[PDB]
Amino acid sequence: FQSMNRSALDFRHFVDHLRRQGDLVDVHTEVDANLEIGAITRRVYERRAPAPLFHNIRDSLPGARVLGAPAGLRADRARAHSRLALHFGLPEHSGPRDIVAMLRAAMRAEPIAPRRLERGPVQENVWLGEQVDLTRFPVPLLHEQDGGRYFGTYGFHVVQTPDGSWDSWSVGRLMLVDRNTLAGPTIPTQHIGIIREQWRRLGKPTPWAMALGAPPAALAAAGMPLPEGVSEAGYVGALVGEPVEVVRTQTNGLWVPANTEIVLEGEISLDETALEGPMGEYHGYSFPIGKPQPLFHVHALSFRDQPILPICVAGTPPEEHHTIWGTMISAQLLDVAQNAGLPVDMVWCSYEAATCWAVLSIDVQRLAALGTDAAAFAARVAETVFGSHAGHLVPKLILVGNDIDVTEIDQVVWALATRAHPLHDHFAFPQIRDFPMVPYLDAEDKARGSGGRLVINCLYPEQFAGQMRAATASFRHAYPTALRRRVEERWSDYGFGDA
Amino acid sequence: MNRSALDFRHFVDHLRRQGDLVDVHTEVDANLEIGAITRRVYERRAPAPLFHNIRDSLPGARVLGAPAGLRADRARAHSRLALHFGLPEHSGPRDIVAMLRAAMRAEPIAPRRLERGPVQENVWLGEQVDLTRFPVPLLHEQDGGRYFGTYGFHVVQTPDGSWDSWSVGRLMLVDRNTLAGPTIPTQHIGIIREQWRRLGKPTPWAMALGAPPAALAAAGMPLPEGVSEAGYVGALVGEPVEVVRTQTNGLWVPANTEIVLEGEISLDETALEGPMGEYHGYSFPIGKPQPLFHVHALSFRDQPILPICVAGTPPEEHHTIWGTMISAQLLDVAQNAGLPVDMVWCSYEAATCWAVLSIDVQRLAALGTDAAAFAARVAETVFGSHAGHLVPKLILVGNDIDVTEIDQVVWALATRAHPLHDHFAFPQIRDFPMVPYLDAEDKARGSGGRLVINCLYPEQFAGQMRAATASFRHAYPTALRRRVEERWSDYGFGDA
Ligand SMILES: Cc1cc2nc3c(=O)[nH]c(=O)nc-3n(C[C@H](O)[C@H](O)[C@H](O)COP(=O)(O)O)c2cc1C
Ligand SMILES: Cc1cc2nc3c(=O)[nH]c(=O)nc-3n(C[C@H](O)[C@H](O)[C@H](O)COP(=O)(O)O)c2cc1C
Ligand SMILES: [Mn+2]
Ligand SMILES: [Mn+2]
Ligand code: NA
Ligand code: NA
Repeated sequence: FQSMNRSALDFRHFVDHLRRQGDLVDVHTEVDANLEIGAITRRVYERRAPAPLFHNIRDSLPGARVLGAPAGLRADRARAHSRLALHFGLPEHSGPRDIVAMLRAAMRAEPIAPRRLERGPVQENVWLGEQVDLTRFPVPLLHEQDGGRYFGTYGFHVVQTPDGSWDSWSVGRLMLVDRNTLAGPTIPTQHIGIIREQWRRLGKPTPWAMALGAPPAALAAAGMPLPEGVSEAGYVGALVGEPVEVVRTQTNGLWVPANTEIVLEGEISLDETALEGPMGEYHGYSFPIGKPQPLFHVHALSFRDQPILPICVAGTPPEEHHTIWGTMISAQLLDVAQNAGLPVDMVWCSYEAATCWAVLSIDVQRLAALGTDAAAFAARVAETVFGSHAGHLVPKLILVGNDIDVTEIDQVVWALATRAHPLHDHFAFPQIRDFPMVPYLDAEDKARGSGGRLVINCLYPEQFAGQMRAATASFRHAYPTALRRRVEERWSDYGFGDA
Repeated sequence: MNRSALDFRHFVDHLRRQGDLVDVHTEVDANLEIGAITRRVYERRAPAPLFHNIRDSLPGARVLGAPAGLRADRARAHSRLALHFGLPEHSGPRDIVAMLRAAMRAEPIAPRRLERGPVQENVWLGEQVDLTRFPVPLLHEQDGGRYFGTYGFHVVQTPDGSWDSWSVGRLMLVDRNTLAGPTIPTQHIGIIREQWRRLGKPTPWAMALGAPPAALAAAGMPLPEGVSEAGYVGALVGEPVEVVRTQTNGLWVPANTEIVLEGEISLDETALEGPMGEYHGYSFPIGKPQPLFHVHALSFRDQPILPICVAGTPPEEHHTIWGTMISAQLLDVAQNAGLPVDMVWCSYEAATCWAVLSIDVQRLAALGTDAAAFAARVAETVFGSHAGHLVPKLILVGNDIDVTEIDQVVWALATRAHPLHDHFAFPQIRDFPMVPYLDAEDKARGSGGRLVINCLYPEQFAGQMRAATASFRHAYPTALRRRVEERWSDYGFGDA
């Protein structure tokens, strides 16, 4: 119980804790960062195997390690989310709802500022100027048709508004360009893109750092679409109940977590670019052609002894673009909806849907008082959700009554198949602007910048009057409470035991 | 194992030998308790329960719950279903579909008529008929009555004797020798019975309960009109089904059936039947008048086993049997019509409310068409068939995904269906009347619930694909995939 709480704030301890859970495999065989690491980890995601810690990567800095699947799922269904739950210090049986509830409580708690320290483990090794050689690290080629090797797939950028009011921590990919330059996207609706654009009106480049192997709770928050201007570091402290220990970078004054595995520092160039990508991505596809992206100059880097580089091998679910990102989006969307007065009691970005839809659980004993109907409700939800920072990331919304558990894909499918009426429940919103990464967009959607948004209504019409056409024929809903308890009571005595 | 396909009692014994059967010796109430246990068995994917000690029931009589439920062990999940066809425990949807389709291509093997058989060990005639002596369950709390037949099939015969039809249909208990159940006019029972209404006499009928599992499966299969189920079963298992004559009306039933009911379907007598939890997962509140089935005689084996199906949320036998049979029949219909379809699957999770069509991407381009035209073509062919009429929604997706895996179907629905281009409603095509989302407008018009969801990217109709799949199988060369599989144990995973 103590090991779990230290796991939230210490990546190295997090890894040791995974091993104690039996959720880590120590790979001592020599492995090739050219595709092999990426292949092993992909198979780990899809088999829901323990996270691999790679101890020996060919042609890499001696002692350097790689952690694959830092928040992959486990095969054991009772502990399937334990690796993700451990990012917040939660026990192994924690599930989606437990994680979301804790993420929301931290939103309403006052931030706990980071504790500034003079020294930290991240400073045990410092490479300055000409010592910087990113190619010495075990930088993987993650997919066969990738456009380059990716240094940052599981770290977050650290930048600061010029006025010093807003400390932004955000996860974004960074491709390896040469020994001291990286390149990665800065979509204008993400917070790095906004602050970076705050520096272009000052004639200066953006001072920048990236933390890799950062405190797991800090990494999760960096992958969370918190509202604009909100500092991620204070939300992490509030989430774990104590400040995140930080130190100053070696060359630009930004504060990064003190026990980070690897810290990069430099600046984001104002107009230099390099062809970046393509890369297998969260939607599950590898698109064929890359795009020019801003260059990240690395003036210095520091790392702990025997540094662990965590990676994410993006693709078909479930990987960290779903377990981390989708989870964080779900909790933010729940807060967005409830704050707007919408009758939503849970939101879940089904991992199986590759973070391309969110299922909203509708409190049916609140629906009647709205005096509305499917078409009006869908439009109201669309404006509210899609207009939020978190809701902008997700193109499809499914609305269903809270009689189903929206975290269970089988129940969501049951509701889609049996409740969505083909003529009445398909609400496209072609005027709402799209998130540009949605894989089914066509040339026309990309020219207008909209066309991909959808609300699928699974609320029967009578539910807007507080009624329901039929009861559910299931164990829970087709038998009286006294009989259900008797069956649950005697289950083992009938002869079933644990099955 | 092939014994199991032709012998319900051996099938039960085979399940126990597999470790897939729980013998319940605790006394249980057929009033709701048996249904509640079995419903939980479906949802937990537990072993099939055999109830030996049924309160208030005929001595020696037993009840088999979840005869075709799924198992928690994912490697053997479909073993109980597969054993209906004599297939091994690791058989999956595709193996089952392939075998059901080979059976369509073999010529039928007529049943072998015997004069004696185990089903005749006990005979009740006329006033001996007391259906209430059997462990007739009340399956759901709000059900309209107790159901004797949830896992048996009607046996009727054309007046010409050209067509012996076996069809699964529910039968509610009305009184000690009368039952009532639906005979929807598009089903084959309703067509043959309404051929008898043109004759002056009622429809002679029998129901086999605890029949040979292979016969039960076929009876739950929408084979074309005029096709005799019994001959298809023989072709499926490779040998005739042994059948004997009924004791009182000359209809022929399988010889080792657990329980055989005999009588006739009255022309115009009805009784308020239902409601009952149904395949779509819902219990609607009000019943309907349905034809009365008069039971003049019945026969059963010593210590008879009454199989039951507790309809509701998936997966139960309305999905594992019915859905599977529909999928195989739909694959045949589609391929016979020339559609470029290589697999069809009625996802159990969708409660037999949608069918996923796996599109052979290498044949699509030669059609020179597009999503709208293809969807309309698929709609006409599929919904127009006997099997396709049962399913209101079709999903078309390329065969790069495994359409039997709901996680992959969901990935495709979410990442390939464009909200503006891929939602093809067909409000003019007649509906299957049980579809739960129909409104008053559809039930008065007789149509409005049909839909085709297109998950084929537009470039696929030209034989192209916008992007490769980022997965282990599709993002790495074959040699690396082999090396990772070979050295998996060296890495430290050991069966992970
Ligand atoms: C492993 C992982 C990788 C991610 N990579 C990217 C990325 O490359 N580009 C991007 O725009 N968002 C990416 N995200 C999502 C962002 O981290 C997320 O939207 C976050 O809210 C951004 O922070 P911000 O709200 O301060 O902009 C990733 C998330 C995770 C979990
Ligand atoms: C367990 C089970 C129960 C079924 N119950 C019914 C039913 O009550 N009413 C009905 O119309 N069809 C029911 N069916 C569907 C029929 O068995 C199926 O449509 C079959 O093809 C009918 O035979 P037919 O083609 O000769 O009409 C059931 C199927 C199964 C597997
Ligand atoms: Mn932010
Ligand atoms: Mn038939
Ligand atoms: Na963030
Ligand atoms: Na049939």
